[PDB]
Amino acid sequence: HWGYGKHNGPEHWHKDFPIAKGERQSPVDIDTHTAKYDPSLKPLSVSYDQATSLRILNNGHAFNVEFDDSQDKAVLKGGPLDGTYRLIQFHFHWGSLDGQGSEHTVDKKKYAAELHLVHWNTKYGDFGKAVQQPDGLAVLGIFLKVGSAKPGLQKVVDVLDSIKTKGKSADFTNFDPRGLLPESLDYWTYPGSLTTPPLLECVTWIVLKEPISVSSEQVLKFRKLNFNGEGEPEELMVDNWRPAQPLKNRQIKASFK
Ligand SMILES: NS(=O)(=O)c1c(F)c(F)c(S(=O)(=O)CCO)c(NC2CCCCCCC2)c1F
Ligand SMILES: [Zn+2]
Repeated sequence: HWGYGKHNGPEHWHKDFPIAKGERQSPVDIDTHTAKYDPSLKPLSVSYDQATSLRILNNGHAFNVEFDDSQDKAVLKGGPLDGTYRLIQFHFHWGSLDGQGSEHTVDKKKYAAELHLVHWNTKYGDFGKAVQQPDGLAVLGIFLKVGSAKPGLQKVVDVLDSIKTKGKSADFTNFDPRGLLPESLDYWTYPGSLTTPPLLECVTWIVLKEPISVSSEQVLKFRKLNFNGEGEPEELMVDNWRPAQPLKNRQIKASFK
């Protein structure tokens, strides 16, 4: 039932998911002059050399590129995190126009899209157990702006017309997610939640400062995707982002400056 339209969008989620109005909801605006540099943050460690992608899936909300997480191959560690988090999937949120689409904002600036690389805390044994825990997930968020093409994204863009509609999937092996990272790993971090229902408060957010650039043609192909299933009226998959939520009793920490 939930979605992104007038009738079922973010303003409505709280009726099914009361936690929508809870104390640690995501996304948030990152006020760069209030975030404080934290010298105790350990360097971040993104180890994706052994990452094994399997499949790409249009889930009716976004598209997910899924990884094999049945052993410790592609992990995120360090930074604010204790222990080892395993990459399970990534997806994006994007807009109908280049001036909107990201979930986090930076001094109220919206980017054209935001990539979320989702990882679960291996001390909880499976991701379904991890989402029930306040430190169960670590999501690495990366902003996209429109400018020069991102070569490492083109394999994703290419396969999208084979998963145009809700519930379609395609084989998607040997994709290397290192090709989606910016040069710097400087980041902001704060405790928050999944940004779609069920809005669980189980996420350590790590949001990179440096956006990646993608081309206008690349982002245009995201906007050709459909929210609907095959044989249903076409509703373009655009604007699948939740707006910034209240920061409440949280501090956003910077890894830099
Ligand atoms: N935008 S996000 O990174 O916070 C997000 C959600 F908001 C979210 F609700 C989900 S979901 O699976 O709970 C509902 C449909 O996507 C996922 N998916 C991943 C994280 C949640 C469970 C851990 C396994 C990987 C799926 C998810 F990645
Ligand atoms: Zn997301």
